[PDB]
Amino acid sequence: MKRAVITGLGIVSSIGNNQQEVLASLREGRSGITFSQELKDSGMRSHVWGNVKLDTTGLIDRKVVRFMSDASIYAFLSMEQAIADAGLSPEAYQNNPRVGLIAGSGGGSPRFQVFGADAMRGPRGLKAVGPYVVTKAMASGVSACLATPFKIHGVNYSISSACATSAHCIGNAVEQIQLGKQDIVFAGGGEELCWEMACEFDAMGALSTKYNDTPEKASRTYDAHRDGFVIAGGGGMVVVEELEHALARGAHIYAEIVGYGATSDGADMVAPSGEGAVRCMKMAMHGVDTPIDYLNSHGTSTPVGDVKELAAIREVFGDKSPAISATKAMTGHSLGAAGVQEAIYSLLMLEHGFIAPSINIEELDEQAAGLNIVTETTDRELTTVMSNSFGFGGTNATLVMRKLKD
Amino acid sequence: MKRAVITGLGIVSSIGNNQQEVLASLREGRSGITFSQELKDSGMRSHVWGNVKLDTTGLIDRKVVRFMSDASIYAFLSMEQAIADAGLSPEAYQNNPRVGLIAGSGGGSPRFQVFGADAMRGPRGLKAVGPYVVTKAMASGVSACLATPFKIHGVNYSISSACATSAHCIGNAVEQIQLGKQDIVFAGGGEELCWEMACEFDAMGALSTKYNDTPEKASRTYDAHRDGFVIAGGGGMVVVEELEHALARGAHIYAEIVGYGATSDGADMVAPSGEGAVRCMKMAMHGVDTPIDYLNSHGTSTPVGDVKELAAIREVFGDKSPAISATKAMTGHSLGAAGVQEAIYSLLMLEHGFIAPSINIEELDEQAAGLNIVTETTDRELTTVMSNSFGFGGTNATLVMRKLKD
Ligand SMILES: [N+]
Ligand SMILES: [N+]
Repeated sequence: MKRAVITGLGIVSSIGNNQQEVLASLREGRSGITFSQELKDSGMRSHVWGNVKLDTTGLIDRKVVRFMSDASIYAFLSMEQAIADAGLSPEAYQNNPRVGLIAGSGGGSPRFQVFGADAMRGPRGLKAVGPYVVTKAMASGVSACLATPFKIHGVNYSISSACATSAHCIGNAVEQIQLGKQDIVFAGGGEELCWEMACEFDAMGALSTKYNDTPEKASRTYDAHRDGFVIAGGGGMVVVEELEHALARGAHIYAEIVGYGATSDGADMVAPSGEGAVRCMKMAMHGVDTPIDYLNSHGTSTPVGDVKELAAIREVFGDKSPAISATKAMTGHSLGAAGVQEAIYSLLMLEHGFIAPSINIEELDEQAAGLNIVTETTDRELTTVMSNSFGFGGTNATLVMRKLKD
Repeated sequence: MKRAVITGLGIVSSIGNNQQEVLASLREGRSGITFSQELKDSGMRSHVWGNVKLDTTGLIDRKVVRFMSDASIYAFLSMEQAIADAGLSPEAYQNNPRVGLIAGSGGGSPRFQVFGADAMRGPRGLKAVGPYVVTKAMASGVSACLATPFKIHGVNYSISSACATSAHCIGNAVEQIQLGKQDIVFAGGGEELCWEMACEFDAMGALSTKYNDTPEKASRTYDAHRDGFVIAGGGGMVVVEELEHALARGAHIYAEIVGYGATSDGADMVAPSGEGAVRCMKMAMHGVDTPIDYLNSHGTSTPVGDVKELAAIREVFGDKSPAISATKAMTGHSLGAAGVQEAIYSLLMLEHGFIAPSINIEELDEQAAGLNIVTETTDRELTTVMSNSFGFGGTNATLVMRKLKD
C-alpha cells in the first residue's frame, strides 16, 4: 500500500568518497581503475582494480571500528553520509522500532577469514586470532557492525546475492515500507578489496588480464576487445522512507522506487540465461505508466554477459530502447556494493539531469547494434531510470526509480 | 492478507538425517555432540561439536556439487527432502516464476575462503585455486547453489544474520506470500562445520571448553555450570506456501506461520540486550490470541545469553510463562542453520504432540526459578508454538506457528 522514496544517499567508491566527488567523476567520464601492486605480488593475472582512494584512519570510533572489516567500514561511512544528507538526527532514527537496516556484502571478509586461519595456525593460536574476527568475517558483518553503533531497533540483517546483493537489500527495504512494518530503512552494502578474494575470481577467468599496462582501459564494457571485469571495493547506502513520513518532515526526495524486480534463472551457475533478466526487468516496469529514459545496465565488461543483457533489453523494449551506459567502465565491479552504488549513480543522473558516458568503447560490439548506448556525457531531463544487477547463481534484481510529481 | 503455511520439511543435523531420525532423537533426549580431533588438532580449547553423521559423497550430481561448499550440500539435501515431503513434482515447482528460494548461511564457507588463499600462495598459484572457489566461498552460496539445480525462477537470494539467519529466511518467505509475490518459497539454510570458523568463536570465548572429556554433557542450557555453546553444522529447509495454493493441491499442512518478529538491539555487538528480544517476541504475537503452548528457546548454553532470554520471556508472558526447552542442549548450535532446524523441531513437536526435554540440567540456574523448563519428554496436545533465534550483532527473529483446524 505505502509508497517508498529515497530521502538520502551516501557512497564511498573508486570514483569518489561522496556524492559530490562521484558526481564529478561521472560527468567527466573519469576512471577509478589503477594498478595494484598487491594483486600482482599475490600471483594474479589481473593487476588492476577500483580501489577506494581514502585514508579511513580515525574516521570511526576505536571501540566501533575494532569489530569491522573493510566492507563494514565503507558501508558505515556511507551510512553517515546518508544520515546527514537525509537531514536526520539521533532523536529521530535512533532507538526507534520503526527504523531499520538491511545491508550486506557479496563475500563478507575473506581477508579476516584468512587472517584468522593464518593466526590460528601460528604459535600464538587463539591469542593471535583475537576476539574480533567473528564480526569481521561473518556474512552479516555489514549489517551487524552498523545496526549496533547507529542504535537501530527495527529490522536488521544482510541479504547476499553476489552482484545483486545491495540491490535486493534496497528492494527488501521497499517491501518493509509497503508492508507498513517500517517508516525508514537504511539500505545498501559494502565490499572489501583484497587479493584473498580477487584471486578466486581470477582463477575463475572472470577478471581482465590483457590491460595491466593501461589500468584505466581494462574495464571496457561493450567493447569488442573486452576480456573480463575489473574487481572493485567500496560501499553505498540510501535512506528508503515511507512517503507520508518523508513529506511530513519536509524531507528532500530524490525519487520514488516505483519498481522492484527479483527473479532467478535456474539455469547456469555462472553465466546469465537472459530469460531471467527479461522477467526481472518486466516485473520492475509492471504498473509504471512512464517510459524508461535511462538504463544503468549490469554490463560488467564480459564477453557473454554484456551481450546477454543487451539481448534481454531488446526483448523487453524492442523499439523503445532507452539510453544505456555501463558505469562499471569507470568504477569497476564492486560486487556486493555495485547494486546500491549504481542505484546512486542513477539517482545522481536523475537529480542532475544528465547521462554518464559508457567509456572505453574503442570498437562497439556487433551484437550491441540497434541500441542507444551513450558514450558521451549528455545533458537531458530524465524522469524514470532503471538499474540492473545480475549476479552469479542466476539471481536477478531490477530497480526502477522515478521523480516524484511535485 | 495472504496466509502462509508450511507444507514440507527437510533436515540434515547432528541428531538425524531426516525427520524420522530427528523425531526419535528429540523424544529420547539423544545428544548429537561428539569429540572432535579436528578441533583439538587445530589448537582450540573447545574439542566438541555437533557434526553431521553422514558421508555426502555421490549424493549430489558431480556437475552440481562441484560448485558447492558443505553449507550448500546440507541445505541441498534438506531441500530434496522438503520437496518430496511436500509432494511437489518437478513440473509443479520448476521453471515457475511464482516459486522462489530464500536461504543462507551464517559464515558462507571459511574453509574454501582459506583454501583459495592457501592455494594461491603455493607453488601452483591460480591453477591450484580452481574455478569453483567463488560459488563455495561467497555469502550467497547456499541460495546460488540450490536455485540453479532446482530450476527456481522466482525470488533467489540469501539472508544472513548469524544465529538468526535461517529464521529471517523463513520470515522473508512469509512476506513474499503476504505480498502476493510468490505461491511457494523454499526457506532455510546450511552451515559447514570446520576449525577455520570454529576457532574464531573459541578465540572469542563463546565455546564450551570444560567438558571435552564428556562431549554429550558440554551443551547444558540453563545449567548453573554452563560455559559456552557447542558449535555444529548441518542444514534445514521448509516449504512456505500460500494457504489457498496448498489447499487446492491437497497438500499436508504442518502449521500456519501466524507470527514473525524481526528486531534489532542496537546496543552490544556480541551480547544480547534483552530489550530487543522482548520487542521481537511481542511483534510475533501481534494478533495471535491463542496461548503459546511451547517455546523453543535460542538458549545456546552461555552464562549471560541463557538468562537474558529467560528475562525477556518473563516480561513478555509474565505469569503466563509457557513450557520451555532448549534443544541446543542435544544438538549444539548450527548457527545459520539453527533457525530452520529448530523451527522443524518445533513443527515435529506440534505434529506429534510432545515436548522435547531440555537436557543436561544438573543444577538449574537460580534465575530460571519459577519457569516451566521441561527436562523430560512430555506428551501433550500442542497448538501454538514459538521459536526464538537471536544472533550476534543484535539481530532478533521469532516465529510463531499454529496448527490449522481439522
Ligand atoms: N546497474
Ligand atoms: N529456537
